Amino acid sequence: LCPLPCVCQNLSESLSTLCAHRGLLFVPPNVDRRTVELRLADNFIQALGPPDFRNMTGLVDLTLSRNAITRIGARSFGDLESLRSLHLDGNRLVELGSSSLRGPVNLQHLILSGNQLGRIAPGAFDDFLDSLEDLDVSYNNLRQVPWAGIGSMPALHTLNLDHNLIDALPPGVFAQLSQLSRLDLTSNRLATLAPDPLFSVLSFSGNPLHCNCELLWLRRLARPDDLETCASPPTLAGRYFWAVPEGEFSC
Amino acid sequence: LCPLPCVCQNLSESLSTLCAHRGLLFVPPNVDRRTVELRLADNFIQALGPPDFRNMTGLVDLTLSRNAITRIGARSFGDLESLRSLHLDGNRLVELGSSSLRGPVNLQHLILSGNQLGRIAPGAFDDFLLEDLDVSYNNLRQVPWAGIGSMPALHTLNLDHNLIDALPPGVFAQLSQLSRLDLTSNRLATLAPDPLVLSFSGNPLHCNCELLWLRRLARPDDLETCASPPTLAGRYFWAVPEGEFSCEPPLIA
Ligand SMILES: *[C@@H]1O[C@H](CO)[C@@H](O)[C@H](O)[C@H]1NC(C)=O
Repeated sequence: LCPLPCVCQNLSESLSTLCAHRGLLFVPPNVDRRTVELRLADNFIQALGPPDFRNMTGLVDLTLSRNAITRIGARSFGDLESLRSLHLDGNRLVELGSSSLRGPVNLQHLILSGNQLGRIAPGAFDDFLDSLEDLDVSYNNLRQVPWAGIGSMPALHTLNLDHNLIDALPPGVFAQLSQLSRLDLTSNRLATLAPDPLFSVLSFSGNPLHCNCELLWLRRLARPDDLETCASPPTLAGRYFWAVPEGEFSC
Repeated sequence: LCPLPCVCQNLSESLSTLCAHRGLLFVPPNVDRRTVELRLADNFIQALGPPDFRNMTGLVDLTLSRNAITRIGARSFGDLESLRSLHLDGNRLVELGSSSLRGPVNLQHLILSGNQLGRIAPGAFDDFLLEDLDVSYNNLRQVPWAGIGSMPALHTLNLDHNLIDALPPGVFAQLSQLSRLDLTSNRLATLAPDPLVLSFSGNPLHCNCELLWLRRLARPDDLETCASPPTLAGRYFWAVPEGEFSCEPPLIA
């Protein structure tokens, strides 16, 4: 029912197995399959596979933050049909495959920040497309985000793409995102941007902005100074984006 | 001389140029060369080169924490002779070269944690052979032991949260002042008893006769776990009785 290092709190017909900061080397196999909240954060589990979370139908909240997971097997979360939140932050993941995130069909929160993700498959989020309300891919090495998947989530209200290496933002990626309230693009490799609407919150500070005529539409907006800086042309290098007059954006 | 976004505090002939959280894309070139404390943390500077810190003789404290440094040029800190502390944590450094950490001759503290360091040159630290060396939270499989073993003043070595699988027999031999050694969350399966505070939790310990010496020590339970043999897998290292650490001769040359 409860693994030796773990503590189980039985709420009104609801199981919560807490194994946080207990020095685990791998997910314990003696966890009850009736558990709803599985907390495995601050451990040292390096590998996830199919038998770790097999037959767990009613698992709602699974947190695996600040671990040492370098590899996630094909269909590790395959039986997690009720999974509404999945935390995989502060890990060593480099590539996310199509089979890795298969399973949580009603997933609403996906935290994948603080890893070393360089490539994510285009069909990785295909099983949790409609449901996904929050997508966090902060602090990774991402050059290209899977825009086809991220653009097919009608319920997404938060997308954290900050602290990555994204050099291009296409024009069809912002289309069809009605509930999008937050889009963080801080600390990336973006030099140019294309006129995008729905300006209610977009952050783009710490980007190598090319302050010329192509970036004059953005300079005309009523937005706060988030300390955005010009990296090129050399005359504008070092100067704040919101402090340089509109007449100095020449070609 | 003070750069437009930076604030300079002159406290009794002590220049403190603070540029933290200013959204800088690169180290400003209008910084006074007489500065002693240069704070450039929480900035978005991605590249360091030799003209960024040239002619700064009296620079003692240089902090570049939580930035986006992916590359450090050859002899970037070349003229920082007085540099006693260098913070380069929370960055994107993957490989440290021999010429990269050249310059600070009297360096006493070196923080290189939170990066993605996979390889470090053997002669990178050859200029300051240091009191504190931090290489935590990186992807290090092998650290420069020949360099780390040639620092007679080293009192702290943080190797935790890396991928170190082996610890050589004669490295800490020349380390007399070593008081702290963090080895938490690594790939270490076996340890050798070579003394003269050590943490080793979160390692894939092979709990047999080879680690029985460690089990006999009067140490607190830092939640160390056995990964092998299969009978001891999952159980705590400090909870398994000493009689259960059995083995067969290793038969090696
Ligand atoms: C200001 O700093 C300079 C050295 O850069 C020093 O000569 C001067 O005395 C300092 N001013 C005060 C009031 O301490």
